[PDB]
Amino acid sequence: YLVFLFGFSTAVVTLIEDGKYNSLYSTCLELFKFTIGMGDLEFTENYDFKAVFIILLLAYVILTYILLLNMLIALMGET
Amino acid sequence: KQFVNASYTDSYYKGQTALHIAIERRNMTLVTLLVENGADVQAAANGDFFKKTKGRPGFYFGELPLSLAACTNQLAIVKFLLQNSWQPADISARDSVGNTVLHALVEVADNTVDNTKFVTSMYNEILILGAKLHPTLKLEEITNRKGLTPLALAASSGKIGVLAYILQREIHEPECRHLSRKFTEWAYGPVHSSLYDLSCIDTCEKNSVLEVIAYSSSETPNRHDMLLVEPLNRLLQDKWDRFVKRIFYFNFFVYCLYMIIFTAAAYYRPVEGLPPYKLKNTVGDYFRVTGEILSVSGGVYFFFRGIQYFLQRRPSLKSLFVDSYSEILFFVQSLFMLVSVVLYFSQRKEYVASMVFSLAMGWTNMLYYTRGFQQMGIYAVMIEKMILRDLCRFMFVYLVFLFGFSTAVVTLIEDGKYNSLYSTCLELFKFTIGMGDLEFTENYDFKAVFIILLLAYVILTYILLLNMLIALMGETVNKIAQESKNIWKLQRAITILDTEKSFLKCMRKAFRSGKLLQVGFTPDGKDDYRWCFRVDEVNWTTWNTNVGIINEDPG
Amino acid sequence: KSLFVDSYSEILFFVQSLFMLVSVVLYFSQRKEYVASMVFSLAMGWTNMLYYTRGFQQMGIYAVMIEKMILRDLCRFMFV
Amino acid sequence: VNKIAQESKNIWKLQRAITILDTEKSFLKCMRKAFRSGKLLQVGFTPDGKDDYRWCFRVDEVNWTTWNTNVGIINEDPG
Amino acid sequence: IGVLAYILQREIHEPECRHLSRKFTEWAYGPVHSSLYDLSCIDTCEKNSVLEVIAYSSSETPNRHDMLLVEPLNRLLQD
Ligand SMILES: CCCCCCCC/C=C\CCCCCCCC(=O)OC[C@H](COP(=O)(O)OCC[N+](C)(C)C)OC(=O)CCCCCCC/C=C\CCCCCCCC
Ligand SMILES: CCCCCCCC/C=C\CCCCCCCC(=O)OC[C@H](COP(=O)(O)OCC[N+](C)(C)C)OC(=O)CCCCCCC/C=C\CCCCCCCC
Repeated sequence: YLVFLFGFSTAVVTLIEDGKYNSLYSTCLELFKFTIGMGDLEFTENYDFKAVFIILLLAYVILTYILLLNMLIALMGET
Repeated sequence: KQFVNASYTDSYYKGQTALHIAIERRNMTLVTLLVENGADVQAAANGDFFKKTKGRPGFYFGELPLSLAACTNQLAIVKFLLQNSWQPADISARDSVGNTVLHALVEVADNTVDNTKFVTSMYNEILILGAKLHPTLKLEEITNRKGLTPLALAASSGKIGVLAYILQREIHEPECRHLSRKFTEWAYGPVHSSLYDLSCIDTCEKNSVLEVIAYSSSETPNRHDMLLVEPLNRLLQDKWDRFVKRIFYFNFFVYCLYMIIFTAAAYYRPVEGLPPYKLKNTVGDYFRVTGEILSVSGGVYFFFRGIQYFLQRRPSLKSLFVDSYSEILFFVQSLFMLVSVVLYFSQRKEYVASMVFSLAMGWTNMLYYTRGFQQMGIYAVMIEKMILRDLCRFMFVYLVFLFGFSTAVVTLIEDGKYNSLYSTCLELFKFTIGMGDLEFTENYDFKAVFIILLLAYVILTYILLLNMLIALMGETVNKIAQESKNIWKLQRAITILDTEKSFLKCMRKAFRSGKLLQVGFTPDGKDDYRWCFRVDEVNWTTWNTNVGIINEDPG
Repeated sequence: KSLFVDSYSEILFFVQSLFMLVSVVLYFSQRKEYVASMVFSLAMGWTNMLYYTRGFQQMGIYAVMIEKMILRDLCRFMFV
Repeated sequence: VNKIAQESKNIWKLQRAITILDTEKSFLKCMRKAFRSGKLLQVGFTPDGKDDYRWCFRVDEVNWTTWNTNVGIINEDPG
Repeated sequence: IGVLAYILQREIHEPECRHLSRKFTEWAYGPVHSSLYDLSCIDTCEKNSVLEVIAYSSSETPNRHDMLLVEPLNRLLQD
């Protein structure tokens, strides 16, 4: 999960142009919020190519929230 | 002659002879009578009914009476044909496709207990008889039209039982024990040291067993299970622990450095407009240009390694998108990098989009190196299986439901911000991640219809489908432990073979074991060395047999 | 008794058609409630695509499992 | 989910059988090609000397144990 | 289900009474033999065929989901 979070957060922060969320820490926190049921999906607009932003966010959400956490529940059940 | 040798002329039964019919019916007396009157024992049944699979009906047995008798479990008839006083059968004869009796025996194997026992027993009997009659003949070294020996044919066809029998073959009969592939070097009390012949296992220059199994197509019946046969697992572990672990660790370190440099270079991209960007005179600018050069170099390297793979392995366009997922992923990342460079030098801003896609793919590609550690590798295999089955079914059904309910809701809405399909789709998707509003708009009539639609969608997706996905994931996880372990082992075998084929710089130390005498001498007085692999075993029951030991003064 | 314990797809398709026809009737009576009936019909029609999962083994068994979940677990949970 | 694998498979098979029967009963436009198998002699003749055809369905089987019984075979020159 | 399975695969090897059987052996070459299944009154009888009776049976029939597993029926439906 940490590998995936760092990769997608670096991609998103690279896409962002300027503003409050042009820092690695801020974007990392914004993306971690998705894990605890508080993700925004529209936390910033300082970019071009809104499609790239939404595609990145959706891919991260599908890979982590919908797959990894439920798989963790299943593996815990096995153990 | 011309009466006891008459044969069918129809293309379906072309080549059939009365000897074949007598052999099939399991009649020894009739076979002897026919052979006495000059029946030819080299008659070939070339009819279409005797082909392997072309046409649904048929039974392939090698087309020769000896092969027919062997494949039908008639030991007495086989022996009679081999050592008759009228016309002895040729043990080294090949059929149209070049398959001998052993090739046909491998072909008729189907991985069942009774069939496996029959085939292995008949193989052993034929080998012993051939050694007795012609001690100078190498039956197992004869290749067919495809250029495969019986061992290679068994390995490439998924005949796990025959492969297991061959690799651990032990013959304790003097004057014929040179045919064995497993030997006992010494035995002291309960512990004995065994030697496994590795000829044609890890290096044959045509097709070794390891290469054949590792690079087999996705349709091979038992590709993931064939590496569990005794010697192969230990051999692969030995190669790993001797050089491949260290080469793999170095590769992982280099990839980590490359990704760190790429991330740093992309983080500090200038924001001025319309690249290319002029080089300022500062240390930071020089570092940022160096990083961008290194990233492009890595992208080019991965692009060329993908091209080289696609050329060397030649995927059949079905193994392309059902096997080799990592090759495709790395190639696509390199493609994004190169497209980004091209856009950058055309004065386009879309190079940033391509670059961020490349960066995300590169960071997710680190999961490839989990292979090399058992627990993480099996975890990654399980992740792959989850994605391939459970997430794919769930996503299909969920997308259908989401689109249907979003179209209904947007149709109900009258005007405003949410009168677009994209906006309503996003609003309804927010419910999946725990952020649904339930009151995000009021631009409608019939509030009851709006709330009913939202509640129905919530119940159908959030409360049912996601929890059902968790349950199905639990079932799948429960059912795939051994399969995932075997797949991880095959992945590591492929890594080991690739490293061996393309060693780090120049050191070809990848040699199996010691060069030893294991049976002393062939039927001729000359002595033989075989390149054996040593395995130590401890046994307490059956305290002492110590037959056939090669060497005194153990140790 | 087989009407409401068997034949679920027949009833679902029939109810969707009923919503469509009621929508038409309301439309020609100068009523705005035709929109409500139409959106109900649209949602039912999109969810009815799950019928065609039969014809593929894995998706068909997945749909059967969904039906069983709805019939037992969701019904007890929803009551309580 | 753990307890209903076989039941779900059987229910899916019954659903597909119902679909097949419905399609047969009401074919697409006019082509009634929905005939089972070939028209063959299987026992030769009834107790009376007359011969009988039955509309049989062919299934091929491979068996290795009990190598050869070959009793009651209808037809020579197999294939 | 037991009676149905017995009837559909009935094989009588006694001469002068084997015309009563519903399963036959067309030919046998070595380990592979071809079997013929009588399909009379199975997929079309104009009164009530076995397939129609099972498919359109009421929900109270004891083994409606399991009766299609009897040997010939599954292969016939797949064909
Ligand atoms: C400049 C460069 C241009 C390139 C642009 C492309 C960039 C995108 C990045 C990568 C794309 C390439 C990588 C994909 C390779 C092919 C994968 C595939 O296609 O493999 C199909 C599988 C085949 O193997 P199999 O069937 O036997 O699997 C079971 C396996 N067994 C039974 C053997 C165990 O078949 C299946 O079923 C799986 C079918 C789908 C698999 C993918 C994931 C499905 C799961 C969830 C989808 C989530 C996103 C959906 C979209 C949502 C948006 C709102
Ligand atoms: C203009 C047109 C006008 C028409 C307007 C109507 C539109 C609405 C759309 C469709 C309605 C028709 C479709 C319903 C057909 C009857 C379904 C039913 O009724 O089947 C009752 C079942 C009987 O089969 P069974 O008992 O043997 O099931 C176990 C099965 N076995 C044991 C055999 C395996 O009996 C049960 O137990 C299940 C009892 C309830 C089943 C439904 C779902 C229950 C689960 C969750 C409810 C979630 C919503 C609750 C409301 C929340 C609002 C806040």
